[PDB]
Amino acid sequence: GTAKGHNPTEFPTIYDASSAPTAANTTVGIITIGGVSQTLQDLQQFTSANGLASVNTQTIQTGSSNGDYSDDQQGQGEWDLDSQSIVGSAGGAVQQLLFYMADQSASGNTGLTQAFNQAVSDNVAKVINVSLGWCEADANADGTLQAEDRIFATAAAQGQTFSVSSGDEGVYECNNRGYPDGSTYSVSWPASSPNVIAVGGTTLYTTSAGAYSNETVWNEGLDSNGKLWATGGGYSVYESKPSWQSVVSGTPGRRLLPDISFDAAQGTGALIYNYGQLQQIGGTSLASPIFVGLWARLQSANSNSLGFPAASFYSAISSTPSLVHDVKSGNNGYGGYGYNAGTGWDYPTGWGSLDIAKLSAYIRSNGFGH
Ligand SMILES: [Ca+2]
Ligand SMILES: [Cl-]
Repeated sequence: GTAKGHNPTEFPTIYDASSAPTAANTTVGIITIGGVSQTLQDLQQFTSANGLASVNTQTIQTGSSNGDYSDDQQGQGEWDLDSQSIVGSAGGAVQQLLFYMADQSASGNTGLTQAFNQAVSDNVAKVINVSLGWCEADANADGTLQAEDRIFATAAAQGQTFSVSSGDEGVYECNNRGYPDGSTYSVSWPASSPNVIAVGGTTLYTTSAGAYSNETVWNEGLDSNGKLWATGGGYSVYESKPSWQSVVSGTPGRRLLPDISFDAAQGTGALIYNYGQLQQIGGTSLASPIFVGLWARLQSANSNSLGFPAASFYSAISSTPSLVHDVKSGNNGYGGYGYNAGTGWDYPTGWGSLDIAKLSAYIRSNGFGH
């Protein structure tokens, strides 16, 4: 196995989804901050270059009609990562891609809150990507956490799956977003919500023939500014443990995250068109859209009838280890600190990555979600 970048259209063979239906019958949302005008040009470049049918898109202003929905330039690369990775992982088709755009001039943190709220109120997208996060203690301090958890709770109850990147700062989410802080560990919001699927990050190795080879923890160390780049994982200090996580014994009475993980290392990342230029990009901002595309295709295969799947993942994977690639090697800290991967569920990677063929067979036999 070796480390290299990957076209998004490769993610179905990597994660054993290529024999499954595509997401042609499922609508997918993406939460953005601001507009997506360049992103939509980049998406056209992507589908056209890959010879795929064009994607039906819609953009939704989720705040004031007088709000600021201008493009955030750096943001376009994130919405590019999300949209191209979703469509590739989905098998090259989604029913529609909805961009739920946060108002950049909204008061306090309410821009993003209103974007989550519109996706849930509309209840048109079955699966929604959130490649955004921040220190959960900061979200809690001004009441954002409480307000947004109510929204995600409504989403889960009505059968929508929010997928949220676990973070890119390893265990050091609340230390100025990623500077090593020794033994002080923290987690990201909204990944820490029990009402979303939290998606962590791996280093993906493939064979020369493109077969899955192995995954380790995503941890690419410090950048030139001294910031750690690694998969978020740990437990919430606020959120109680949901019933289904009781199967992970020896953990606190808190929401443990991530649930599952996919490719995140930049060194093994996705090739993404950004302002017209192909770039190799990682993060748990990649891992979450991979999951969203795979999950959307499982929804299509099941007439969009799968409910919020967290409890089903925990019962199925704990009893059926063949459903996942169990990550065993690496850590999500620095300097000897952080959590270590190991057998079964771990704090850097949760259960690991899904084998979609085996998961699809399991669902055909047993159903999924609640
Ligand atoms: Ca593991
Ligand atoms: Cl429960």
